[PDB]
Amino acid sequence: TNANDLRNNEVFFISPSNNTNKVLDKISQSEVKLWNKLSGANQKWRLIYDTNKQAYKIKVMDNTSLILTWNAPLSSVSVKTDTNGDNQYWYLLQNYISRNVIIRNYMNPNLVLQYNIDDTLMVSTQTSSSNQFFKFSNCIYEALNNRNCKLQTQLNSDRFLSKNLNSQIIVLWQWFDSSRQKWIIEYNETKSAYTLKCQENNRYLTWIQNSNNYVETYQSTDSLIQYWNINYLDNDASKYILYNLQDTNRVLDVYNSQIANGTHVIVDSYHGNTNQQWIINLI
Ligand SMILES: CC(=O)N[C@@H]1[C@@H](O)[C@@H](O)[C@@H](CO)O[C@H]1O
Repeated sequence: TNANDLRNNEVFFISPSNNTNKVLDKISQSEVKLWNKLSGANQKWRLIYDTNKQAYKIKVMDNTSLILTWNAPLSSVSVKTDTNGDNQYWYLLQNYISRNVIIRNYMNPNLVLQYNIDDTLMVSTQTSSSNQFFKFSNCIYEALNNRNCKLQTQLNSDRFLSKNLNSQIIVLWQWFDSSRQKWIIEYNETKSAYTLKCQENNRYLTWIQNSNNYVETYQSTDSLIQYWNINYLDNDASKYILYNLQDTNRVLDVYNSQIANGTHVIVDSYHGNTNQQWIINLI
């Protein structure tokens, strides 16, 4: 799959190459360690690419906004407040075939991240050894791919993404365990984004581009209007935003933040308010 590629603004588990069941874990306000995978937000990391530097910040997703930091001149690493220090940027360089990634410090590219036998991390000069190789797993792909899901608006604990009765228009409706409100989320390798298929009619969540900008269930198409970048909120891994591939500045949105059964769901410019936030759970 290409779902685990080192994309800007994607969120990952970062594992030692020798153990996919251990992940980089922010255990305290400053310390990181490899730990058994638990999928808490303190084990999730957002990549933020700096084009000028051709290097990334690696930000924990537990709400603290702290970033992976080499404690120069020492050999230790920590999470610290982002002060845009050169020691807070990392080159992420991938072996295309093995999928292993080297995490090399920007301030001193002689130094790479290394995991130790005792699960601690440090920086070190480069060897040929597996203790300096990491694998990246996209969190959302791991959790949601090929799963039957419900999508609740942040606006109301009992309002869900639902195909309307006797229409293709997609609306908010209270839960009644309907196949109209159940969506199979499937990653499409060609578009590098997701489709969401309504269980009731086997048609897909799709931006219908006219003055209304409603989403409807629509037949399978190659057009970008049917594909969605599902991401966590910038600093909250408990909520999602769905950006449409036809215009990635536009997102799945509840019309006028209304909560009434039948309220139109639309595609609208991103602003990040609660009517654009979705709680996705497995059925
Ligand atoms: C904060 C908020 O609700 N903004 C909504 C916007 O997201 C979109 O739904 C639009 C539809 O025309 O109406 C606005 O009031």
